[PDB]
Amino acid sequence: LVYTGKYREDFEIEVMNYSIEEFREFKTTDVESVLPFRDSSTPTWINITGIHRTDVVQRVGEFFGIHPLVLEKILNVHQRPKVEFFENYVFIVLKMFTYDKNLHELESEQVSLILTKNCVLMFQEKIGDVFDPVRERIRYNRGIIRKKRADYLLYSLIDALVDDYFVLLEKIDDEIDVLEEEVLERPEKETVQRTHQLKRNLVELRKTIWPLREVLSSLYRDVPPLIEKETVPYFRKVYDHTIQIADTVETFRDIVSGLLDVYLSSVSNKTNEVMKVLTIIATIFMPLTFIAGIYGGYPVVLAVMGVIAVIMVVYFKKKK
Amino acid sequence: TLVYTGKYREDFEIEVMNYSIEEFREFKTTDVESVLPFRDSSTPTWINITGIHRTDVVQRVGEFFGIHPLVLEKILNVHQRPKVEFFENYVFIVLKMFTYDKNLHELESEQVSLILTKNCVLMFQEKIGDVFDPVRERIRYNRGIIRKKRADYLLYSLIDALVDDYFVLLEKIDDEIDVLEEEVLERPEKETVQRTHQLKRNLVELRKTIWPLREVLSSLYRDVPPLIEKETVPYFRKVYDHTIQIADTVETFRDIVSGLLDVYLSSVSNKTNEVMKVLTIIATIFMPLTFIAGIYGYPVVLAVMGVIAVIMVVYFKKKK
Amino acid sequence: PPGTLVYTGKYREDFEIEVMNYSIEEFREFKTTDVESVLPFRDSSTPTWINITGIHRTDVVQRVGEFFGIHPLVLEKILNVHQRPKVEFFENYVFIVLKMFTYDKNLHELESEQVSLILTKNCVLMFQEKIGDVFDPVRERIRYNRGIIRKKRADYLLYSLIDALVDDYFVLLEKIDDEIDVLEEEVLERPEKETVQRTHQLKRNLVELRKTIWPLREVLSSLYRDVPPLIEKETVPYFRKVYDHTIQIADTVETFRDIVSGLLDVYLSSVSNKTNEVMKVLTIIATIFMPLTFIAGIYGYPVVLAVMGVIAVIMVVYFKKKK
Amino acid sequence: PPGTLVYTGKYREDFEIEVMNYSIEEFREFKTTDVESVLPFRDSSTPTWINITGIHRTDVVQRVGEFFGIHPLVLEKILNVHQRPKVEFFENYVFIVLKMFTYDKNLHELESEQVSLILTKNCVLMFQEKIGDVFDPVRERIRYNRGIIRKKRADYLLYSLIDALVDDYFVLLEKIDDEIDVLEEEVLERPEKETVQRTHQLKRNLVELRKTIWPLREVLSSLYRDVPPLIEKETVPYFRKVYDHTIQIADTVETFRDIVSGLLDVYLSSVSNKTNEVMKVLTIIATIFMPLTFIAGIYGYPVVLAVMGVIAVIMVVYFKKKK
Amino acid sequence: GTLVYTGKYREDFEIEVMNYSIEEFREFKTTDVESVLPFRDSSTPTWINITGIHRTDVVQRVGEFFGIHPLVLEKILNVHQRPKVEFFENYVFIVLKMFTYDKNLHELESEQVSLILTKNCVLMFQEKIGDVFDPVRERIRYNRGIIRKKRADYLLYSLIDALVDDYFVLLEKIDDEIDVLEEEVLERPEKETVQRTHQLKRNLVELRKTIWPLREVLSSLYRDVPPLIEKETVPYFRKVYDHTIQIADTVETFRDIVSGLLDVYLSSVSNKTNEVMKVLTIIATIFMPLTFIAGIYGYPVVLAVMGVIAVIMVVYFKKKK
Ligand SMILES: [Mg+2]
Ligand SMILES: [Mg+2]
Ligand SMILES: [Mg+2]
Ligand SMILES: [Mg+2]
Repeated sequence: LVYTGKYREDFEIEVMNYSIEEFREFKTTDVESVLPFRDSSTPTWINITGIHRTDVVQRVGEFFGIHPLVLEKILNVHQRPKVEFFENYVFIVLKMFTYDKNLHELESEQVSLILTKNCVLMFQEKIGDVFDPVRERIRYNRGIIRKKRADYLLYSLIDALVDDYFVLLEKIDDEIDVLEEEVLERPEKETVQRTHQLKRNLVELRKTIWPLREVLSSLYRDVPPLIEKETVPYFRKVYDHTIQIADTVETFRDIVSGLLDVYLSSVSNKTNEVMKVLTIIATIFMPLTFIAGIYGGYPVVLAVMGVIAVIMVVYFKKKK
Repeated sequence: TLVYTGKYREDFEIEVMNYSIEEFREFKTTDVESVLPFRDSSTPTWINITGIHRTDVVQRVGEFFGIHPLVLEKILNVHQRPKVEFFENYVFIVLKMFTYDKNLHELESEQVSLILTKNCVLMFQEKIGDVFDPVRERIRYNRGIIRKKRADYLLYSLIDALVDDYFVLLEKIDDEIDVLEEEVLERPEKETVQRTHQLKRNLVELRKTIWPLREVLSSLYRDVPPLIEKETVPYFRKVYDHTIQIADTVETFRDIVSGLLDVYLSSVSNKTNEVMKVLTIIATIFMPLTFIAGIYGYPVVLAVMGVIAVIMVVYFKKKK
Repeated sequence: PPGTLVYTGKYREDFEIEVMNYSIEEFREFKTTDVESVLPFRDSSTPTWINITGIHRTDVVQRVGEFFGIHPLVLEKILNVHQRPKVEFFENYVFIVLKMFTYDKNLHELESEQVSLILTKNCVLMFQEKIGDVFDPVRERIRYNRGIIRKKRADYLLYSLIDALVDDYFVLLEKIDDEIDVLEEEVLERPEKETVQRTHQLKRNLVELRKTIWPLREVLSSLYRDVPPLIEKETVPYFRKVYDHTIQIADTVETFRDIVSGLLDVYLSSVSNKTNEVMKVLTIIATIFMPLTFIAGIYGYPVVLAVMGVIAVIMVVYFKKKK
Repeated sequence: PPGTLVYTGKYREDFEIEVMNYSIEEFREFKTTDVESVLPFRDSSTPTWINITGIHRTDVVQRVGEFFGIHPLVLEKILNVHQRPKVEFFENYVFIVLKMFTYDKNLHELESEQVSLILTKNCVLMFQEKIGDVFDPVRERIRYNRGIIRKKRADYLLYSLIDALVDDYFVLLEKIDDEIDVLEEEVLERPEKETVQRTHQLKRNLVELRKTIWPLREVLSSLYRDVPPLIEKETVPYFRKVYDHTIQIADTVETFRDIVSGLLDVYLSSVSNKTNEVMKVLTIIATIFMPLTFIAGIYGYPVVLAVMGVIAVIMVVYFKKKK
Repeated sequence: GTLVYTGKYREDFEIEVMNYSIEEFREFKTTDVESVLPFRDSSTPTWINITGIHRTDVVQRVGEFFGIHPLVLEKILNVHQRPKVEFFENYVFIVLKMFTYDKNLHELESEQVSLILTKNCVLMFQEKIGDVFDPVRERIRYNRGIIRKKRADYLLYSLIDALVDDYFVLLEKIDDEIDVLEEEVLERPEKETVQRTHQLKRNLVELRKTIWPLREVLSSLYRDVPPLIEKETVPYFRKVYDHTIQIADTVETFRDIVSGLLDVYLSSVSNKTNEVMKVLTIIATIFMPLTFIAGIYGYPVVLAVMGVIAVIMVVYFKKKK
């Protein structure tokens, strides 16, 4: 077991056992204190932050009886989102994105989940995630999350993550609006660089979102220990979302793909205006400077010089 | 919790049309409770709720017609692919309804949900304004066969009305394309590029919706639960075929439009090339001439100056 | 009302009906404008080709419809002319919709007419918008008892007509191939204002064609790979002949689409490098006669004229490195 | 009538027939122009390769057709030369259509000829448009009892011929790969009118080529994965060899299509660049010798020549920032 | 039937056997084909690595002796060919490519490697000395991993994994070029940059050409399995199958990104050329009327007029430039 990622900063474990009447929650750095929740009779959400600790992963792995190859996949962070179904657990891999604005580049963290009897095991690389609103609802017995079991937990978390993609997409939609100005209105050096960067990002994004969709398709259209004619519709809700997201990313890809073509046309057009001026200037003040300079007959030349400046300017009434 | 994600909050109205073979009533209210009883009408009723920002009214009709909460969420979320969902006791359909503002070249959508149910079609709009007047006419003036037939045929009639509207929309877009495909090779200018891009943008949003629309009606054509069988289905096929036609026509536009900047860029490159030729004839005569006129810090020079102005112009007989 | 029959097209000129009943021994032909005179052929025991030109006459369509027992929705489809080619199979008739094209050369634009067919027992009902079609060679063969058309029945008729129509697409494609050859010159050997307009017009046209030709192929695929009252052991191979044609046609339209898609890029390249030649002359001219006019102007003698001549020659034999 | 046999091609040139009957122990070879002299080989007990050059002779085709009992529609397909490569399987014969290409180098244009084959008991009927083909190496191997071609029967003959044809495509592809290397030089070195013309012609050719090669692959897929009178776990692997080849060929043609699709974009960028260098010179020249010629012309001494020299140097060390 | 080497590599010839088992290992290099042939019937895994297939004779000999269909021999000696897997009664036949990216002369060369899995042997045929399998040699040499405990199919796996792992390192090299170039294309606008861009696309084509079939190969070995000991070695083959998918994805990602570059470059350049035009046109548009009125004259009121309509220009190139 080797951690291929780059996050070694953090380590923490954060359990949230809850039931309809009363809820528990704590943090530890002692793996052994969580393990017993494997056999809790009520939902528990064991959130392991810091998988660089390959040892902790191996321990939880063994104790929850999780195939080694699945453990390898958890610690490998260069990897398509995916679902794997086993007899006694579902294994899910997702990415969690961050758009750094201002420096126009997009960073990802991998999150694995395992659904299992009465637990959701979750493995992060690093402190920071998108699941706080789920924490709130459990904390403040809101929605119905407390009434329902562990599969609905899994749903709630995935929904939280997918909902985050919408926020991410809004940030990207904004860049596109900005750039769609620049490209035809703020014509500029950073604009091309930025246009390309944006396409690059939309590729990496599309790279992840199509698999995400595939994941939730499987959870919607298969379903083993996630209670059937029961929570599936909620999983469909999210499946539908990913579809919407996928569509939206394609929409952006198209739009963005055009921009340079716009820019190129905007620039060819400006260059053409520039040529007209240079050519009017040159096409009046070169014969004029020429006849002024054969002398090397006064208001008769100034009259001739003024008159064939006027037969030009009212000939650049036909064009310009 | 039910939250309206849209942007339309000024209107609210409800408009019922109960009808049967013999008699025909209709009214408007803003009191939800006055329509609810039509749930159990033995004859077709078309309950049209305009103004879903009123999440309360939706929740009420939802509960009373026994409609899963998740379907209510979907009704109030307006950023969403057209789609069909089949349930034991109702069909749930989501469609978009478009508007092309010509001359300022931008395209707005409104979401319309439908629910088919025993003897009712529940319909939810965002705002006053729709495309269903011709259906109102036929019920009003007992025209066609709409009165003789039941509620599924109502559903058909409404969807058909909506789809038929897309054809009108497409005609409007076809017009812009004719206009632009002039401008792009006629007038060399900044707004023509802006417009071209705007058009592509629009055709994307349009295509975004039209493929799912097609998927919707495919489902209604090829599935059918309480849509009375070897009965109404062919009418739903009519519309399913329409969407296919529409889908085709949108692709046709996408292609054609995708070329335009390339046309424009070519149109502009060769205007700019004409401009260069003038500047270069002017320069290539009046620069050696102004040069020899200037080595002087008489009619043999004016003769030499006139003769190699003529060896140029009859050398720009080979080119220009 | 979407049950009332309404003609969405734009052709209201003509109306005519033209029957060709034929059999192995004898052949019976006429024109009428009285629908009722054709209806009895519904039950003819020999092939009959009833050709109704002028569907703006929604009434005649409705009559023939009722009498041959044809679902109203199929009637609606007949009168709607903005529509993919398609085949619909019913218990007692096949319904087919095709387009029929015309390329106006020299004004580089191409127009379509919709023709519907219905195969049925011993009849082919056919509905056109307007006088003018592509079926004359079928008329000849029936007229002059040629080929085998007379020996065979009504499905073979249907085949014969569709084959006639598809064969017309090849002619159309030759016309278009010609435009392409012309443009492919202009675009790199007459670089000019009408050439871009024309290039675009051609792409447009190839789109509309491609729009229709893929469906056409879908149609004949269905007739080839399904077959109800198309006699089995019999006519199918002939339908496959045409199915294969449509494939060839489809392929040919793609080939044109590709080729044509490049042309502006060629033109744009052709133009970029003309504009580059123009710059070189302007820049040689400027780059000799500006220092020279400058030195000539410092002054407000044959050592200067010698210096002016010599660094005109170090330029021209430096535009031996480039130009 | 589309039962009448008509030759749609453009080769009326030639007519010849060339039989090669062979067996383990001896071989025959002769030419005739009398169809009737070959027909008996239908019932030869040893492989015979009957090669009919000149299908404009629709009569000869009809005769061999009837005598070998070959469905008329198959005969129509033989005489139609505008057509996807394809296989058709019948009870007593396999029918195959292929194209045969020629790259004229140096005038950079590509001609095709259609070859049909029919495998049948102990015969391979072959139909060409015109004298000239790619099958000589098969002739040699039969002639000089080489390989195993003499030991094996008629399906292996079919294989040998198709393999000869496919192997020709590789040679053709090498010729095209060469053009690509040449052009990908010109395109970024030789700023010129013929390079664009050539680039386009190359794309055109790769389209026509791709047009044919995907179907070719489909053909040999069918022969590999179906197999009626092709003796079974016997000849099939040889047909797989060729099937695999066509896959390689298909890939290679896509590879070329891509690469070539970029070239104008390269050229356009190469040219935009050159034109930009030209502008820089014209603009440094103009941006020095225009203020200088201007102040030299105010007049209408070494303090001016010093000022004229110094702001020629604040320019040139300002075109240190750009240039 | 006749065996002809279509390739370009005639430099080398060598044979290199590695017989190994759980306890003992043997290893030698030979120029005499006949010294390896007996290992056909070794009871323990043997990795017979024949470098230099231009020696069509040696191939024919090993072919006959291991009983290998002639058409498979033809395929071995033909080096212009998709990766592929062929299954036979008593051997699996695999063809792969093996790449090298020469940096700084931005060109990458391929070599074909065919493999044959067979009872207790992996026959391997290279064109030329040089390969990517050294780490497999180490693990056998220094009884590392599990490779000694396991049989010949796991050997096959180990070699293919070594090759596929090499594609990742190749991709990293290519990812670097992309970063460099996406620099040049919008910073250092220039003649070599276009050449390089094109060469990169070319390379990504050739790579994509190979990587999709590679994926297909390992899909086949993952999904059906004859003498690959089944619920045994298969997951390891799945590991590699998954890799090829990851690689395929990464090549697509590069193809997209790179496909834009000339368009970037072309836009970068059009712009620069437009800036150049602006200076030429400001220069020309002040110093041509000025030089003109200075030249009507074949004093400080003129120099004042000449200075003032130089300033109404420059503060008119304050709307624009
Ligand atoms: Mg003077
Ligand atoms: Mg309607
Ligand atoms: Mg382009
Ligand atoms: Mg990187």
